Amino acid sequence: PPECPDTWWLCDCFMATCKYNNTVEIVKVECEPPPMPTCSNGLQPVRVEDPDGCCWHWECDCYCTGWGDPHYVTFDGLYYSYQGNCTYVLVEEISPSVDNFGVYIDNYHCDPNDKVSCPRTLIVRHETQEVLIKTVHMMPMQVQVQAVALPYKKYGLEVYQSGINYVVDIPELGVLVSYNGLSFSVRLPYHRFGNNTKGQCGTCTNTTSDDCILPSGEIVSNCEAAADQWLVNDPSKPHCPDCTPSPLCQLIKDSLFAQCHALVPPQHYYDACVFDSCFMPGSSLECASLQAYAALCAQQNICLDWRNHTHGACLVECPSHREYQACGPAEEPTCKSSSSQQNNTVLVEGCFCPEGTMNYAPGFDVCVKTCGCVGPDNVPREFGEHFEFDCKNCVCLEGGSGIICQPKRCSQKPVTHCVEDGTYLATEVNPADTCCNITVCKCNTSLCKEKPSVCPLGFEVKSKMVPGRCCPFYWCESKGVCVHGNAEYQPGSPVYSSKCQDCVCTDKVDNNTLLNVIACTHVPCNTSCSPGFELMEAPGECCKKC
Amino acid sequence: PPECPDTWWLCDCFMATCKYNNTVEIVKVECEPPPMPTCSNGLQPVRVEDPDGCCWHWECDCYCTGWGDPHYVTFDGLYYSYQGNCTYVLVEEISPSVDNFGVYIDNYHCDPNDKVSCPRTLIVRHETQEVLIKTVHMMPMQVQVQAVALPYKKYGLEVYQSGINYVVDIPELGVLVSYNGLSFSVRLPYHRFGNNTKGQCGTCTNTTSDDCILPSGEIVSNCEAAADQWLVNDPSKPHCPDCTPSPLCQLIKDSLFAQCHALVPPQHYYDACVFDSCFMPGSSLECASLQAYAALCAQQNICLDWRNHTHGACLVECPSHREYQACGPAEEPTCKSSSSQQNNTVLVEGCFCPEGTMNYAPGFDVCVKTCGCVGPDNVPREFGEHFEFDCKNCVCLEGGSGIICQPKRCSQKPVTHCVEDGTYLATEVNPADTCCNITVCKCNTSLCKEKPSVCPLGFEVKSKMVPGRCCPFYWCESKGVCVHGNAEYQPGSPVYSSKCQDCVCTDKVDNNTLLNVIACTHVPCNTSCSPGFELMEAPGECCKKC
Ligand SMILES: *[C@@H]1O[C@H](CO[C@@H]2O[C@@H](C)[C@@H](O)[C@@H](O)[C@@H]2O)[C@@H](O[C@@H]2O[C@H](CO)[C@@H](O[C@@H]3O[C@H](CO[C@H]4O[C@H](CO)[C@@H](O)[C@H](O)[C@@H]4O[C@@H]4O[C@H](CO)[C@@H](O[C@@H]5O[C@H](CO)[C@H](O)[C@H](O)[C@H]5O)[C@H](O)[C@H]4NC(C)=O)[C@@H](O)[C@H](O[C@H]4O[C@H](CO)[C@@H](O)[C@H](O)[C@@H]4O[C@@H]4O[C@H](CO)[C@@H](O[C@@H]5O[C@H](CO)[C@H](O)[C@H](O)[C@H]5O)[C@H](O)[C@H]4NC(C)=O)[C@@H]3O)[C@H](O)[C@H]2NC(C)=O)[C@H](O)[C@H]1NC(C)=O
Ligand SMILES: *[C@@H]1O[C@H](CO[C@@H]2O[C@@H](C)[C@@H](O)[C@@H](O)[C@@H]2O)[C@@H](O[C@@H]2O[C@H](CO)[C@@H](O[C@@H]3O[C@H](CO[C@H]4O[C@H](CO)[C@@H](O)[C@H](O)[C@@H]4O[C@@H]4O[C@H](CO)[C@@H](O[C@@H]5O[C@H](CO)[C@H](O)[C@H](O)[C@H]5O)[C@H](O)[C@H]4NC(C)=O)[C@@H](O)[C@H](O[C@H]4O[C@H](CO)[C@@H](O)[C@H](O)[C@@H]4O[C@@H]4O[C@H](CO)[C@@H](O[C@@H]5O[C@H](CO)[C@H](O)[C@H](O)[C@H]5O)[C@H](O)[C@H]4NC(C)=O)[C@@H]3O)[C@H](O)[C@H]2NC(C)=O)[C@H](O)[C@H]1NC(C)=O
Ligand SMILES: *[C@@H]1O[C@H](CO[C@@H]2O[C@@H](C)[C@@H](O)[C@@H](O)[C@@H]2O)[C@@H](O[C@@H]2O[C@H](CO)[C@@H](O[C@@H]3O[C@H](CO[C@H]4O[C@H](CO)[C@@H](O)[C@H](O)[C@@H]4O[C@@H]4O[C@H](CO)[C@@H](O[C@@H]5O[C@H](CO)[C@H](O)[C@H](O)[C@H]5O)[C@H](O)[C@H]4NC(C)=O)[C@@H](O)[C@H](O[C@H]4O[C@H](CO)[C@@H](O)[C@H](O)[C@@H]4O[C@@H]4O[C@H](CO)[C@@H](O[C@@H]5O[C@H](CO)[C@H](O)[C@H](O)[C@H]5O)[C@H](O)[C@H]4NC(C)=O)[C@@H]3O)[C@H](O)[C@H]2NC(C)=O)[C@H](O)[C@H]1NC(C)=O
Ligand SMILES: *[C@@H]1O[C@H](CO)[C@@H](O[C@@H]2O[C@H](CO)[C@@H](O[C@@H]3O[C@H](CO[C@H]4O[C@H](CO)[C@@H](O)[C@H](O)[C@@H]4O[C@@H]4O[C@H](CO)[C@@H](O[C@@H]5O[C@H](CO)[C@H](O)[C@H](O)[C@H]5O)[C@H](O)[C@H]4NC(C)=O)[C@@H](O)[C@H](O[C@H]4O[C@H](CO)[C@@H](O)[C@H](O)[C@@H]4O[C@@H]4O[C@H](CO)[C@@H](O[C@@H]5O[C@H](CO)[C@H](O)[C@H](O)[C@H]5O)[C@H](O)[C@H]4NC(C)=O)[C@@H]3O)[C@H](O)[C@H]2NC(C)=O)[C@H](O)[C@H]1NC(C)=O
Ligand SMILES: *[C@@H]1O[C@H](CO[C@@H]2O[C@@H](C)[C@@H](O)[C@@H](O)[C@@H]2O)[C@@H](O[C@@H]2O[C@H](CO)[C@@H](O[C@@H]3O[C@H](CO)[C@@H](O)[C@H](O)[C@@H]3O)[C@H](O)[C@H]2NC(C)=O)[C@H](O)[C@H]1NC(C)=O
Ligand SMILES: *[C@@H]1O[C@H](CO[C@@H]2O[C@@H](C)[C@@H](O)[C@@H](O)[C@@H]2O)[C@@H](O[C@@H]2O[C@H](CO)[C@@H](O[C@@H]3O[C@H](CO)[C@@H](O)[C@H](O)[C@@H]3O)[C@H](O)[C@H]2NC(C)=O)[C@H](O)[C@H]1NC(C)=O
Ligand SMILES: *[C@@H]1O[C@H](CO)[C@@H](O)[C@H](O)[C@H]1NC(C)=O
Ligand SMILES: *[C@@H]1O[C@H](CO)[C@@H](O)[C@H](O)[C@H]1NC(C)=O
Ligand SMILES: [Ca+2]
Ligand SMILES: [Ca+2]
Repeated sequence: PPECPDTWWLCDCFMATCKYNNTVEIVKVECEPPPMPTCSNGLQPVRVEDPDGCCWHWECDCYCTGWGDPHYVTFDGLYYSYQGNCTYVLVEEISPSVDNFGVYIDNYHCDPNDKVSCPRTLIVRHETQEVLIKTVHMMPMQVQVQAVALPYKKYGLEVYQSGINYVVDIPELGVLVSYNGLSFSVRLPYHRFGNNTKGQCGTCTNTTSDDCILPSGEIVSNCEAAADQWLVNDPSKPHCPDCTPSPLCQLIKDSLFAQCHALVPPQHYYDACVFDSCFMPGSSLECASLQAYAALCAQQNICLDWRNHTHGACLVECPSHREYQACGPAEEPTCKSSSSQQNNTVLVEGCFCPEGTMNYAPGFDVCVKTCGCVGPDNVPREFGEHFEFDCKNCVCLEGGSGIICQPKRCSQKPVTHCVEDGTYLATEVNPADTCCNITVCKCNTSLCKEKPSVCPLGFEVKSKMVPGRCCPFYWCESKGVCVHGNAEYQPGSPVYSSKCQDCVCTDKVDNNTLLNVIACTHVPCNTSCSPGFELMEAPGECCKKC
Repeated sequence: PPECPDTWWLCDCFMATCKYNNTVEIVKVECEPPPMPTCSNGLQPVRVEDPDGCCWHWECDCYCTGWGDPHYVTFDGLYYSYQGNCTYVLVEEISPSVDNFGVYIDNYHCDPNDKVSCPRTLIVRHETQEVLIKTVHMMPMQVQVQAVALPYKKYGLEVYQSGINYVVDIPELGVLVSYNGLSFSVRLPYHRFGNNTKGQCGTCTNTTSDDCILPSGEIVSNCEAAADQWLVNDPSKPHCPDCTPSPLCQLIKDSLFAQCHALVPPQHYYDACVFDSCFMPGSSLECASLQAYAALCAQQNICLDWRNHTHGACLVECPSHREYQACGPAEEPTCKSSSSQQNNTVLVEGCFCPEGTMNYAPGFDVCVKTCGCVGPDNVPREFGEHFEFDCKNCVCLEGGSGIICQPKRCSQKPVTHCVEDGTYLATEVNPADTCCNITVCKCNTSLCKEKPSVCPLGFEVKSKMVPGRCCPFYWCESKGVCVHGNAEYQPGSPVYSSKCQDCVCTDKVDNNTLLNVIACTHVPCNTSCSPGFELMEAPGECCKKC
């Protein structure tokens, strides 16, 4: 046919006006618009491709930032300071395109006035799920509808970490939210969200004039007052109502940030630093705006180290196994699956594993040189290594599931007999293996079956005492004295057996004699008298010289 | 330009002729060849697209199968039976396109005849890696260069399970190797491997005639004789040199397999079944060909349940928490990675978790209903559940890394020994606590001065003895039979304090006679002696009868 049998945008923008099916006037279409001048934000615009492959126009992203306690900068580079306590809406939608979508910021319900214990909580609602990021004295935690871990992904919503920031993103909508504990940033694409947002972050129109509107939809010159009207009522608390310039603030104007003076306007941050320093001196509150300026510069592909120059008073506090770096990868290379990924170009600050080692896997913190397995207890393991974890036999081997554990089945030789009286069979904690639980011939002294063996007065000590046996043996109660003197043999027993017996054995010490000194010196001898005749051996006679 | 400003193949499978730059002579080309009637395999050819998107030809995949001990069928539907005991090569490349690519079957080296646990062993060598798949009585094991786990993936080589088969594949080349313990299968694409393969599986030439070739490279008629010369050399074992047709084989021609009689040639398997039955009756060796026939039918998207009609003698044996299904998904759904639907749409046989439950994750075996966490000890866990795994406080919460564990931080008995002499601090692990040695007082009888109170006499027992303290309390060695007596108050000491006395001591107790049984008896008296008298009670005058 003279007109083409679809005269068409046939391919690769090869457009056409067909004279006939065979002979047509084909056309080719291409173009290139110059880089847009600016976006009332100083940030360089990006390239957005047409639906048609023919061309790409320049459009710049929507960026809202909030730092310090009161400091806000909207999507179009308008800056203002607002103070409040009740939770406030950050960004919402004018015409609902996504169900229950919104970003909110509770600034003081957690900590009113001074936010020293907890500065803010960030609420992100997307359809079914809501995420509340809150901070405490040492490290923030997040609650999803219940607490969760950091590397979270569910229903197109992802939460993770990057440098010193907690990032909540929706890839389908391209929404990025970064929380720091001292500031927050919201990043939105232009085409998806163009002139359809409202809240304290203003309207992403590329115009600074319409950057604040009331919920009704009016325009007010006093942009600070419009922020106070963006209050979200909730069940709890329904009764919502001379300066010497510190040199630190001078760091913005120094030559260190001279590279940042291009591609990023420094007027707002310097004024915020000066105001914070004059609010009260010597509180280390003026090195919070510097962090935001450095973060924005890094986002602008300009990485700088500045904290060195701050003479301390605010640094990073992360554990020993990590070292602080001003320029580092946004996504650290975990050993588990670094694989291949688009290396982005913006190096962010933070603290990472040392140069020699590297992180193990997402959700872990142990840095290792050559990674094998990591169990629930953070201890590095090598491939083909045998270690008794818990009460089991476990092995780290290459493949899936890592650790493989099997039961212990420890056994001991069962002995029931207990020979000594003290020995009594008792199963008890196996000392070597708390799990083996081996039984043992326990020892009770009370169960001593044999009894003390009484001995004669003569013996001294059975020596059985403290034998060290399960049953304590007993020493002999008797002792060495001339016991076997006479009759019932005891220590003196010098009964007068002789007609003139002396034998006064007084336990006189002698070999065997001590035990038995028969010191008998009878004197049965008879001595004459002047008239007592026949006195030789007469009854009861003793020597008598008379 | 009148000459086309590159008359050329226009993009999008179009073409052009050019006598004008815009007014050109446009063309477009395409086709639909009839499906190749057959491919000498009985298998339907697959659609292979050209480089450019213009046309799709019908080339049939290369499939090599071998079941039982001696049976083999080449890539082109040629069948032969070969018996051998040393390792043989299945497929290798005539022109080396991939470094160190090969498949080897080790037959009989591990089990010579009457396989005790390993019928054979597969060796798949690809570049730097080699994989050895071996079997034992109940589960196969794989060694990768040392042992590895089941879900293995490294350097473009992947090893996993599917139904009852172990699958080794290289996604870059499309090579598939399936092992079962009773058979094996090799699947190769045509374009990558055409007229470049050699070995026992033959030439994937699409002609049965050229399938068998000597290692030198000749053509011979008998495939079996050539197969014997495909032997590879290793340091190990370097010295390599009445039939009643059972109804089980008759199941092949039954109406159950009627769908398989088309689209799949059933002659070879039936002949193999008959020959195996004739080899020895009643040994359950004739239900291995049925398995391969059913597997090939299932590969053709035709699932059949047949083991129910075998009247036993060969079924599956997998643990109780899994039930056998003749038609199920090749890749079972696991909660960790539900991701997208499995469009495999071929229902391989095997055994899976029951319909109520679902498998937890790859590399795991526990079937669960609502998945939470699974630690090294295979126990299901719920979200927000607190347990005492190892000696730690651990929690299962949804997110990254699953289980979060922290130290027990066990408290201790604050005691200083104890005041009992003998006590020494033990700081021991109270059975009530676990992993918690706490200070405890350890009375030591060896470490006591029990101050034995030496009693002079008559004290039958001090009675300190054993009262419940570890100190060895003291009994008193003394006893009172004759505490009194001139002889140092010795017991049984009857001596005349006065020569005229008896003081009889029988050592008796009585009432205080235990202290003084001797008491005394007065012998003295004087009576009438010779006239003239004057005896005057002559001193020493004890009772006389003068
Ligand atoms: C950081 O920080 C720091 C501090 O400061 C602070 O901060 C800042 C930021 C600001 O703010 C301020 O203001 C504050 O205060 C700073 O500092 C600086 O540094 C630098 C560097 O370093 C320097 O310069 C240099 O240095 C060197 C050494 O270093 C050292 O020292 C220093 C001082 O001086 C310091 O600072 C540092 O830190 C260091 O320290 C050290 O450390 C070590 C360790 O590591 C140690 O060691 C130790 O000890 C012992 C000994 O050694 C043992 O044995 C061992 O070893 C260990 O243990 C040491 O001791 C320490 N030291 C000290 C003293 O401290 C030096 O040496 C030099 O000297 C030089 O000069 C001369 C003349 O010319 C010559 O003769 C010589 O030879 C030399 O040379 C040189 O070299 C160097 C090095 O390289 C250089 O430096 C550098 O370089 C580079 C290259 O590339 C670049 O250029 C840069 O820029 C630079 O700087 C130089 O330059 C050269 N020179 C020539 C021309 O030659 C010197 O001294 C400075 O001085 C400083 N200052 C201060 C103030 O201090 C920083 O800067 C920061 N950073 C950042 C990042 O920012
Ligand atoms: C040997 O070894 C051992 C150790 O070892 C262990 O154990 C064993 C069994 C096994 O198991 C193994 O294995 C292991 O390892 C030992 O044990 C120990 O001991 C200790 C010492 O002894 C103790 O502590 C303490 O003790 C005391 C005494 O003792 C006793 O007991 C025990 C237990 O507990 C035993 O064991 C022993 O043997 C003894 O026994 C007894 O004894 C008693 C005394 O003699 C007797 O009694 C008698 O009789 C009658 C009654 O019956 C009468 O009446 C009187 O009483 C007496 O005469 C008994 O009979 C027996 N039994 C048997 C069975 O034998 C104790 O006493 C103590 O306790 C107490 O105190 C406390 C304080 O605090 C309290 O609380 C409590 O309650 C009590 O009190 C009273 O007491 C009494 C007496 O005893 C009673 O009665 C009786 O008891 C018994 C016990 O057994 C039984 O029950 C009977 O039935 C009943 O009747 C009451 O009841 C009570 N109550 C009240 C009223 O209060 C403490 O106990 C420990 O404990 C132990 N442990 C164990 C576990 O056992 C052993 O000893 C050895 N042995 C030998 C011989 O050596
Ligand atoms: C209580 O307390 C007590 C005290 O008290 C006392 O005593 C008593 C009995 C009573 O009498 C009371 O009265 C008095 O007071 C105590 O005990 C003690 O202990 C301590 C500690 O242990 C000791 O120390 C030691 O020493 C030594 C010397 O000496 C010794 O020896 C001798 C002979 O020679 C003898 O005689 C003595 O006795 C002694 O012995 C001893 O003993 C103990 C007790 O028993 C013992 O302990 C214990 O034991 C048990 C059983 O029974 C078990 O065995 C346990 O385990 C243990 O612990 C000891 O052992 C023993 N020893 C001996 C020798 O015998 C020295 O020598 C020593 O040193 C050593 O040892 C140590 C540990 O112990 C160590 O550490 C060191 O190093 C050393 O080493 C040694 O070396 C030696 C030489 O060579 C040896 O020997 C020999 O060896 C061989 C091989 O080579 C073989 O075995 C043979 O058999 C052997 O003999 C050894 O063995 C080694 N050892 C080791 C392990 O190493 C120490 O220093 C003391 O002495 C004691 N004392 C007594 C007398 O006894 C307790 O203990 C307490 N507790 C409770 C019971 O409660
Ligand atoms: C792998 O193994 C498979 C199983 O063996 C095999 O599948 C089929 O195998 C059959 C048996 O081998 C095979 O049958 C053919 O038989 C021919 C001899 O008899 C035929 O020719 C005489 C006249 O010479 C004729 O009287 C008689 O009736 C037969 O007619 C033939 O019928 C064929 C089947 O319909 C037909 O092939 C079909 O062509 C279709 C075209 O749209 C379509 O592609 C179908 O898919 C295809 O099957 C064939 O064209 C026709 N011939 C004529 C002239 O009537 C053999 O000659 C023939 O071998 C040739 O074909 C196979 C592929 O089929 C080639 O591999 C092989 O190299 C031969 O190449 C052929 O060469 C002849 C001579 O030059 C060509 O004849 C010309 O045809 C022109 C029109 O197309 C024109 O008339 C010219 O004047 C003729 O000279 C012929 O076209 C060439 N074919 C091709 C495609 O190369 C074959 O053995 C059957 O064809 C096989 N079908 C397929 C594709 O599966 C499979 O082929 C094997 N594959 C490979 C890679 O080897
Ligand atoms: C990203 O991609 C690579 C670097 O790889 C990146 O960082 C790794 C640590 C991993 O995280 C990766 O997942 C991640 O993508 C770089 O692109 C270019 O790579 C080649 C090496 O393949 C560099 O060498 C160049 O090319 C050849 C050598 O292959 C030679 O001509 C020269 O050696 C030449 O230098 C190349 O330099 C590098 N690109 C640059 C900087 O020119 C790069 O870091 C980055 N590229 C992107 C994202 O475009
Ligand atoms: C034997 O002794 C017991 C007391 O127990 C003993 O006391 C010393 C002799 C010790 O050396 C040990 O041998 C032993 O511990 C007498 O039992 C009782 O004694 C008391 C005190 O004398 C009597 O009380 C008296 O009773 C009299 C009247 O009988 C009164 O006149 C006194 O004023 C006083 O109340 C008590 O009655 C008595 N009871 C008994 C059991 O008789 C025991 O009498 C005595 N027997 C002998 C052999 O004399
Ligand atoms: C294509 O165009 C030529 C020139 O007009 C004409 O002669 C021919 O018939 C056309 N063919 C078709 C299919 O329109
Ligand atoms: C170029 O295109 C025009 C319009 O179709 C045609 O008239 C002319 O002949 C073409 N050839 C030349 C001169 O490039
Ligand atoms: Ca605006
Ligand atoms: Ca062939």
